Order: sequence, then structure tokens, then C-alpha cells
Amino acid sequence: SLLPVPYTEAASLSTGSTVTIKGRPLACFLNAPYLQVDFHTEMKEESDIVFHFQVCFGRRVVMNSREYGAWKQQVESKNMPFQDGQEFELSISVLPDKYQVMVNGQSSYTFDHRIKPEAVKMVQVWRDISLTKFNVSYLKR
Amino acid sequence: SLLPVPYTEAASLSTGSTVTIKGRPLACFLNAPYLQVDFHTEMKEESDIVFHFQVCFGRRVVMNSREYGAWKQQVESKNMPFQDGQEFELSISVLPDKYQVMVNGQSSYTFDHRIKPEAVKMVQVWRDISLTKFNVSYLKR
Ligand SMILES: OC[C@H]1O[C@@H](O[C@H]2[C@H](O)[C@@H](O)[C@H](O)O[C@@H]2CO)[C@H](O)[C@@H](O)[C@H]1O
Ligand SMILES: OC[C@H]1O[C@@H](O[C@H]2[C@H](O)[C@@H](O)[C@H](O)O[C@@H]2CO)[C@H](O)[C@@H](O)[C@H]1O
Repeated sequence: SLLPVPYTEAASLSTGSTVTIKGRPLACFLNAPYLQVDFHTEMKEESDIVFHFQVCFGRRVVMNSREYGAWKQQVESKNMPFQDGQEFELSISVLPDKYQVMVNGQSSYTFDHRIKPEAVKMVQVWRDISLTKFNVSYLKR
Repeated sequence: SLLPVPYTEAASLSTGSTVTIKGRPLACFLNAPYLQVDFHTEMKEESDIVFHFQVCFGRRVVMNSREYGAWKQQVESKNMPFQDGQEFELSISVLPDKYQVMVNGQSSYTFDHRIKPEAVKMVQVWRDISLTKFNVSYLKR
């Protein structure tokens, strides 16, 4: 739709930051579209990933980190609040101990910090979605 | 780039048809982009898939068919002629007994017919690529 995908925005994160994403899958769930949100340590796409969030719509969610080029311990979830054929609202909050992912207002995943959020310099949103809104909040000290 | 992705074209296939696709992955191989080519029995995306061709760039290729709504026997290949960061040329030939997939001029995969190619009514090309060329040939009787 309106925002380019893959979507890249230079970003900084700290405790209390919220990343808000509104979008829609590009295919019915039967065809297994993906969504991926990566919090990167540099603007280069090859850079480390502090928080990797990958939705296989209708099937599972995978979370991990890529640290000095290597993927670490995968977290796999079958929780699937996303609805077939529907627009979704995604909110990722930077809490002191973890990321908290809200989906359409509902707490849906959390992921403990493995690298401090201050290491983030870029956010990329990509795979089989269109996007109409992306925001990183910058209200807190 | 130039062609919309997901890309959909109404299509007919028979022995001797060639589907030609030129495109580029939207991410470096380290970030595991996908490419998917589906030969559908109807224009609806939910319709059966006579030939499903799914590249996880740098890792593997999966082929299958979706018949009366159900995925059948997966074929998994580690053959990976696609090159990191490069444009690719993909040619899918409809031979009497199988599809033959050429990648950059090189025979790279084949998949025996499970449903007659005459059942195809649509081709979709999607996931993490841009496309500059798509053609279905219509030269043969
Ligand atoms: O875990 C998320 C991450 O997986 C990558 O693949 C990892 C995989 O997680 C792990 O189980 C294996 O031992 O190593 C793989 C590669 O280092 C994928 O590249 C990726 O897209 C992510 O989803
Ligand atoms: O095989 C290609 C096809 O897999 C689908 O998932 C299948 C899977 O192949 C099979 O091993 C399992 O037993 O059933 C699954 C669902 O019916 C995926 O949906 C897909 O994207 C394809 O890659």
C-alpha cells in the first residue's frame, strides 16, 4: 500500500520506547505469508540483530538474535493472534527486562534483552506485508 | 523494481511452454530472502497449486503441490545456483513428464507432473524479490 516494503528506518531505542506497526498480509493464511521485524545494530542489512521477530501467519512465530554474525537460541511460539485476511496493529514496547509485543491490543509475545536496546541503530520491516503506519516513540529520557 | 510483486498473470500451460522470470532478491542471503512461484488451477489465490517452487536463498529449495486444498509430498533440494546479491534468470519448461527449472541457463531442478499442466489457469510470483521480466510462451499447438 502506502509505505515501501522492505521498510527501513534509522532508529534509537531505550527503556520505554514503543515501535508501532500497522499493516496487512499480502496473501491469505492458507498461502503462509511471512512478516519479519528486525532491530539492527547498524544501518547495513548484514549487521547484527538485537531482536528478530518473524511471523509465519497462521502457523508460528520465531524470535532470535544474530550476534557477531551468528543466530543464537531460537524462541518458537504457536500463539497466533493475527487474523486471516485482516489488517493488524503491532506494538513492540522496550521494557527494562524484555521486549513486549502487543498484537491488536493484546499482549502476545515477550523476549528478554540479550543485547542492550541502546545498541539498536535501525529497524527493518519486511516480507509479505503491506504497511500503512510505522512509528518509533522518542518521549522518554 | 518495475513489475508489481506479488505478481499475478492469468496463464495456460502445455507441453513445450516456458515460463521465464528475471528478478533480484530484496535482501542479502545472510538475511534469508524467499522466492515463491506457484502454478495455480484458478485465479483465486486459495486455489490448488499444480507446481509450487519455493527458494530460501542460500539455504534450500522446496517443491510440492496443493491438491484439493492439501499439500502433498515435499521435495527438498539443497542445490543453490542462485548467487548472493545477484540478479537471476529463471526458466521453467513444461516437458512431457516434468517441469524443468533452469537458473541462469543451468538445469537446476525438475519436478514430475502430478496434475496435468492443462489444469493451470494462473501463475503467481511473490515473496522477497523484485521482478523486471515475466513471460509465458504460447508458441506450441
Ligand atoms: O531463529 C530465527 C532465525 O533462524 C535462522 O536460522 C538459524 C536457526 O534459527 C537455527 O535453529 C540454526 O541452528 O542456525 C540457523 C542459521 O544460523 C534463519 O536464518 C532466520 O531467518 C531466523 O528465523
Ligand atoms: O512442501 C511445500 C509447502 O509446505 C507447506 O507446509 C506443508 C509441509 O510441506 C508438509 O511437510 C506438512 O506435512 O504439511 C504442511 C502444511 O500442509 C507450506 O504451507 C508451504 O509454504 C510449502 O512450502
